[PDB]
Amino acid sequence: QVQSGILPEHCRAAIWIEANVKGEVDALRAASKTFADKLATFEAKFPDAHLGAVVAFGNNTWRALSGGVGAEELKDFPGYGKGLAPTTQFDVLIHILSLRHDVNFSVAQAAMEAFGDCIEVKEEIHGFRWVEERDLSGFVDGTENPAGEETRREVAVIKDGVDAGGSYVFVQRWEHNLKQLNRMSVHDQEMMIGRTKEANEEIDGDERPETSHLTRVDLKEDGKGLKIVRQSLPYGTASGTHGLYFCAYCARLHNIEQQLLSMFGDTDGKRDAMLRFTKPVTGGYYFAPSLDKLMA
Amino acid sequence: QVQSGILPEHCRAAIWIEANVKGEVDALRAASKTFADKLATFEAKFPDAHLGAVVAFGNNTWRALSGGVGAEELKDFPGYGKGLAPTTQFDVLIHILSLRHDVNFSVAQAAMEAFGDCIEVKEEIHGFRWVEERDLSGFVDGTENPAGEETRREVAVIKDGVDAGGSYVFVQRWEHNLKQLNRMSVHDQEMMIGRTKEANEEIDGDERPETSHLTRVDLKEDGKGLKIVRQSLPYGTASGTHGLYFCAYCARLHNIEQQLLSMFGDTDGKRDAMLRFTKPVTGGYYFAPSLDKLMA
Ligand code: HEM
Ligand code: HEM
Repeated sequence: QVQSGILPEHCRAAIWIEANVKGEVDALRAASKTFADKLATFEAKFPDAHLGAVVAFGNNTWRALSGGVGAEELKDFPGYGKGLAPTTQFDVLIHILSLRHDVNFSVAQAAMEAFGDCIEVKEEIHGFRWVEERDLSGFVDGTENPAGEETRREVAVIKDGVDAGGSYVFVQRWEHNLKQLNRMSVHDQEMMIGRTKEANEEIDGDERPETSHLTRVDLKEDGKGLKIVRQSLPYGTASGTHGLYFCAYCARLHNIEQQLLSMFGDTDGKRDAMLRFTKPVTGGYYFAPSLDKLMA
Repeated sequence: QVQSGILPEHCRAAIWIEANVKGEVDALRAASKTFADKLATFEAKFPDAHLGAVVAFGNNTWRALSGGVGAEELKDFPGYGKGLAPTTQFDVLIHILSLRHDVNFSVAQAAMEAFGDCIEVKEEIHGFRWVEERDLSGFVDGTENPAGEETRREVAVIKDGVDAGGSYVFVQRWEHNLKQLNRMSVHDQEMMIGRTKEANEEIDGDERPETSHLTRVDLKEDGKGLKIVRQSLPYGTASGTHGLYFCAYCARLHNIEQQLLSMFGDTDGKRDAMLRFTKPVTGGYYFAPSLDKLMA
């Protein structure tokens, strides 16, 4: 039911392909089935790679494909924080993840043979897990991510309805200014995130500024926290552009919206303290149908 | 003696940084020691990663540093064929390789901290071994590469003299047109390379055109083969620029030159059949000193 790329944990490398439709939207129908078929035999060929992939679609493109059944919450990625979080909403998102760069590249090439004549690629980002699974800033990223199979399922996978087995996807590429980050003392960095750096222990939410990243994103509704499955990975070049490619899956887009509203100032006027050294430069929302509904 | 990045076999990832000198050349001296020191501590923290690196210098840059003793064959890359092989000779080449992307990136960031104020990066290329050690063309790459330690020393590391422990380096980034390649039938591609594609069997030098790649580069002097130690890896993006980052070390730049003369029409009038689908777009010669003469 669920596409294979949502639930796996601890991937070491990933490819994200963002693209707009080229020509008639209807060509995505056969391209998606061809890629899913190739994807399947790839996964049985390389079991030790823990390969997964998900194909997701933007609002206008999915409405034409659905159509326009389900995916109520899906909409074009708006702004947040008055341009602080820009919008670069595209039509198709392909996320490939596994333990191996070489397998990911064969799958991304298979995707490009399937979708080549009906998409125009806008960015292809190669993520990699860094040493000790730390963000390039030096902080461990992903500790409080849900785990494992059953919990991640209830957070990310739609349980019933037309969109059962589906999921909502948010992708946002950040560009780190590590020079600006290494201005701050390690203590100042820890107040910015909410956890100590080398030790990755959560700082109490009263000895920690309200602008801290954890205070921004640790949100509760009806006494229950709004959870997401994060598949983010560092990306880029040492001498050039680098940062975090943020990727989140959730059964409801609402959880992701609430955290963006908090982080970028549209909830209580306060902004995430990480904006002192890094900035998002892309942003889009996508609905990932079930592997079944992908008509493959 | 020898720098750690020349001899190791079976690396899974590599980073190449080509750059020009930014400011005065003398700043390279303390930078090279600072990086090579950090290099050794990285090798100690990751002893199982087969980590190595080499810092090499262009003609003018090395002549100043040398200066100008040794590196008799060192010179600016010409290059070849009235633009058939372009030349982009820079001053500094940093090559990092190991079994791990995450380790290589940390080493690359350490190099940018040591060299960041005396170099201007022109390109940073991230190489990865592809499935079955094949080139993105689908042909296995590396088969007749010298192996292992003893033979690779004989080929790549200078034995006697003031340059003992050093090596000559050629880097050349190619861009594959895989649409134009998958034009051709398998038999056509095999006649282009000189080896069978699936089984990687060498086709006999009698059943293959003189323009075949193997015929171009399998050369002999005094009845003895002109060997090189290649460290080339695929690079790039599925939907955009991709191909082979070519990289070779040799005790004599003369072995690399003759193969270049042959491939690009200066020896037979004939040129390498691989130009039917791939093209070089960068090119530089560098001299990698011994680790000790690197003042480090
Ligand atoms: C440059 C961009 C970002 C960086 C460097 C970053 C870094 C971090 C770090 C270091 C942690 C603590 C380790 C962990 O538990 O995962 C964390 C946690 C978290 N992040 Fe991010 N983050 C970024 C963007 C975002 C965005 C845009 C969102 C949401 C839209 C988000 C959602 C979360 C959540 C929900 C947690 C877990 C909070 C908890 O329940 O403890 N992050 N992030
Ligand atoms: C896009 C460019 C290139 C591609 C795709 C490519 C690919 C290959 C392949 C598939 C082989 C046969 C497998 C092997 O034994 O390694 C090979 C062999 C070889 N290549 Fe390349 N190559 C390229 C450029 C070059 C260049 C520029 C040089 C020299 C400057 C070179 C030197 C060699 C040598 C010396 C061999 C060993 C041949 C033998 O002794 O049997 N290659 N290459």
